[PDB]
Amino acid sequence: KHGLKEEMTMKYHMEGCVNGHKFVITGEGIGYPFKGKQTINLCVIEGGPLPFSEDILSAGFDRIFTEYPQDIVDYFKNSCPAGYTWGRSFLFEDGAVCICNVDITVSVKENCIYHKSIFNGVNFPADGPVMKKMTTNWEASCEKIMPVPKQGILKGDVSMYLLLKDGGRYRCQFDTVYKAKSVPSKMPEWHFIQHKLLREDRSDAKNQKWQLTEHAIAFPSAL
Amino acid sequence: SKHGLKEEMTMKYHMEGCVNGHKFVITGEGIGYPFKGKQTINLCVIEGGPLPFSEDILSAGFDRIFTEYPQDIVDYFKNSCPAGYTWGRSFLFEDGAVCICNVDITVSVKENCIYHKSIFNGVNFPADGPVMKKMTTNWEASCEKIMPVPKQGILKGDVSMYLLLKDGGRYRCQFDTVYKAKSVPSKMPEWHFIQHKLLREDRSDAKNQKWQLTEHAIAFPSAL
Amino acid sequence: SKHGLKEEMTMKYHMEGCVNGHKFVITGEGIGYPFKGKQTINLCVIEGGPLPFSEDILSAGFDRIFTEYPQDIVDYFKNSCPAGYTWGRSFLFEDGAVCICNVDITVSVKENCIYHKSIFNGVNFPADGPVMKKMTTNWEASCEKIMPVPKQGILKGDVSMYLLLKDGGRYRCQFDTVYKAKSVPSKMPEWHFIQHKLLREDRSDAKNQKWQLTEHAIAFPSAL
Amino acid sequence: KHGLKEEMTMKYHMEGCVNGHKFVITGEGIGYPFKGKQTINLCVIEGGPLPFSEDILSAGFDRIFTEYPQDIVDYFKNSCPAGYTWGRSFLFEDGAVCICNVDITVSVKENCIYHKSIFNGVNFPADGPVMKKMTTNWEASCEKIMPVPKQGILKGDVSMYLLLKDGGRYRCQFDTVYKAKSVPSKMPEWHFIQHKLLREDRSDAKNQKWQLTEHAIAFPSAL
Repeated sequence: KHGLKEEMTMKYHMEGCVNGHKFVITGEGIGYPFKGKQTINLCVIEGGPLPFSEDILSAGFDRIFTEYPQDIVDYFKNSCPAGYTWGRSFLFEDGAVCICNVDITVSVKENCIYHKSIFNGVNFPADGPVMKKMTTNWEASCEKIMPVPKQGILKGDVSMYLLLKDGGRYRCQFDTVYKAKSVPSKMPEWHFIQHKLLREDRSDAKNQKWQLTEHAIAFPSAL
Repeated sequence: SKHGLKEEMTMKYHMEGCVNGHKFVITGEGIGYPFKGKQTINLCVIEGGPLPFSEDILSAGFDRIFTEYPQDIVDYFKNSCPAGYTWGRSFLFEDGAVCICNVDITVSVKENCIYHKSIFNGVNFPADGPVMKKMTTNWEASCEKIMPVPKQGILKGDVSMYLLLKDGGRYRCQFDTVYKAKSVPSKMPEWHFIQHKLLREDRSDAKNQKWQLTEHAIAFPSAL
Repeated sequence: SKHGLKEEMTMKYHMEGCVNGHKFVITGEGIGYPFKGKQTINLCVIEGGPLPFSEDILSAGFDRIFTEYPQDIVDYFKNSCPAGYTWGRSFLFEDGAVCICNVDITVSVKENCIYHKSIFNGVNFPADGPVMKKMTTNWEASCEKIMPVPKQGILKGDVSMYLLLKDGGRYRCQFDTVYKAKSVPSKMPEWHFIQHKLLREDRSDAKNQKWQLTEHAIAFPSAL
Repeated sequence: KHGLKEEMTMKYHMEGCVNGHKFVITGEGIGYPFKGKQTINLCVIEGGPLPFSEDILSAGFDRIFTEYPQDIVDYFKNSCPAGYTWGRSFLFEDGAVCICNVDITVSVKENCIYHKSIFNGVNFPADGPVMKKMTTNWEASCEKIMPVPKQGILKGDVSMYLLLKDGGRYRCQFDTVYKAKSVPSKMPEWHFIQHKLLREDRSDAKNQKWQLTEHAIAFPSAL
C-alpha cells in the first residue's frame, strides 16, 4: 500500500556544513515501515574525520518508519510513494543552532526509499561536548505531532536530550514542519510519537562510518 | 498509609498573584485520590475579581502527589510526604509573555488534608492576545518528561504545553519545573514520563468568580 | 518643576521577593538627579538575610525617570509624573533561570520623593551556577532599545544584558520590559536608545546585609 | 593597510535554501571600508522570483565595512587580506530560524573583496510577513561585539527588527561568531556597532534584482 512492502531498502545523501566544516555523507539501510523500525549505515565521503560528534546528524537522515495504529491517520505513509519533505530547527542549550531540510521519495521499482538531506549548523563552542565529541546517544523521546488544518501540514515538537559521557544531558529543541508533496485527503488529529534511537561507531583507518537504529511508535493522547 | 497519605484525601489552596500588574488572591478546596492520580478542585477569586485575564494560565499553578505511579518507578512526591515538597516553574508563552510560579505543599495528617500555598506572577501578555482577551478553552493533554538531578536530590520537569483557543487554534507555552523535597530523599527515580489531562469549567456568576479543575495524571517509563 | 520633579530629588524602595524559593524583603533610600540621569541608592536586607544568592540579579529591579533625555525626544517617564508609572520585566538567563519583576513608581510632591514598590520572583537558578554561588561582579554597560506601542499608549524595552563574573567571563540575560504610564499620554516618543551603566558596592557587615548602586543613564537617537 | 584602499570593489555569491526553496544570487559593490559605508547590487540567477522577502538575506552578503575609531582594535581589517569567516543564527519572533555562513577574502591585485555565502532557513509560516513579502526594511540597530579571550574570536549579539508594511515590527535575534583566518596579535575590548541598512528593489521583467546600502560605525561603551 502506497508503494511500500513490509521490508524495504533505503538510501541517504547528506550535504552539510557544521561550524564552517563542509562534509558529505551517504548511507544505505534496511527498514520495516509497518513495524516502525529501521537501521542504516553511514560513511563520510568528504571532510572525514568530522571535527564534531556523529550524534547531531542522527535526526538528519523519516516518519514513514513509525508504527501507526489503525485509528490514527498515517500522514507520512499516505504521502507515498511521491513522498514528502521536512525542515527542522535544532536549538541546543549552549546556544548552537542547526537547521536540516530533507526530501524523501519512494522508488517502487527498487522498493527503495531515497533521502536527500541538506544540513547546516553554527556557533557550537569549540570546547563544547559536540566539537569535543563527548556525546553517547540521544535519550528516548516523546514527540508531539499536530495538524495544521488549513495548510495541509504537520508540526513536530520535541525536547531532545543528548547523553554526555560524564553522565549529564545536553538539551536540544527540535521543531519540525512535515509537508507532503500531494494534497492529503485525510488529516490526523494530534498524537504522540515515541522514539528510541541508537548509534555505534564503526570507523576504521580509511573511512569514518557508523550505524544508526531507530524504533518509533505513534500513540494517542491516552489517557 | 505510610506517608501521611490515604486513598482518598482532601486539599486546600491559597494563591497570591499579580499578572500584567493586576493583583489577585484565590483560594479553593478539593478532593483527591493520590494513588489513582485523580484530583478535583473548586476555586474562588476572593480579591481582585473579575480577573482581567484567562483563568487557564493559573491551572497548572495550583501537585505531582496526584500521579498514578506504577510500582516499578520511585514516586519521589509521595515519598516526600508528609513534610512534602516545593516547586518553582517557568512558563514561556509563544507571544513572549512570561510567568513564574512557586509552590509549597505540605500534608496535615490530622486533617488528612494537603496544603498548597502558591505565588504566581506574570508579565508582558499582549493586551490584544488570547490570554488578556480570554480566548482560551483548555490546556491540551500533555506528556511531561521528569528527570533526576542525582547530586542535587531534586527533579526537573520539562514539557511543551498547548492551550486551546476558541477559534480552534493552539497557543504554546514552555513549562520548566524544579521539584524539591524538603527532606533529603534516599531513593531517586530514573527519568520517566508523566502524562497529564486537565480540564476546567467556569462556575462563575454575579457574586463571585468561580471554577473547577479536573486533573488526571499517570507516570510511565519509556514505551520501548 | 512641572511634573512633581526637581533637579535634585530623593527616593525610597520596598522589594518583596522570592528567588529559588527563598523569601526576602529589602528597602532603601536614595538621592537622584532625574534631569542628569544620575541616581545613587543604599539598600538593606530586612527579612531573609543573608541572601543565598547574588545581589546583582536585583539591581535592575529596584526607574527611567532617571534618564537624561535630549530635548528632541519625548521623555515619556518624566511626562508620566507625578502620578508616575509602572513596569513589568522578564529576565531570561543563559543557564535557563527566569525572573519576573513588577514595579510601581509614584512621586510625593510634598516630600519631593519618588516611591518604588517592587515585586521580584525568580526560579530554577542552578545551585552550582554563578548566581547561587555569588560569582558575579557587575552588570556590564548596556544599550537598551525603547520602542513605542502607539495604540496601547505604552513603551517596550529590549536589551541583552551581561553580568560579569569574577573569573573574567560574561553571563547573559535577556531583559524584556513593558513601561506603562498610569495616565493616558498625549505625546509618544519615536523609538530610541538608552545606554545604562550600573555599578554596585557591597557595604555589608555582621549585623545587616547592605549595598550601594550607582546608575547613570542617557537616551540617544540612532547615531546615523 | 592590510590590503585595502579607501575605495574598494566587492563581490558576492550566495547559495541558499529557504523553506525548501533553492536559489542562487550574485552581486557586485563599491565600498568605503574606512568610512564604514558600502553599496551592493544583487541579482538572482536561480530560483527567481523568490517566494520570500528580500530582507531576510541582507545580513547574509562584512564588518570590514565599519568605521572604527583609532582607540578600538579593528579585528576585521586586522584579519585582512587573508580575511575572515562568520556563522550566524537568526531567530525570528514567529518561530522561523535561518543560519548563515560566510567566507570573506581580499584580492590585493583586484583590490576587491570576495564573499561566498551559504544561507539556509526553515519553518517560515506560509502566510507570514516573510513568505508573503510584507517587509520594508531592517530598522537601525546597535550590535554588541565582545571578545572571546582564549579562542581568539568575536561574538555578535543584536536584537533586530524588520519593519512591516502595516507599520509594525518583526523581531529577529542575530547571534554571530567572527573568526579571523590568522591568529590575531591584538584583541578588542567589547564595544558597540551601530548599523543602518537599506533596500530598494530594482526588479524587472527578466531578473530579480535589488540594491542594499549599509553604514556602520563602532562606538564604545560610552558613557
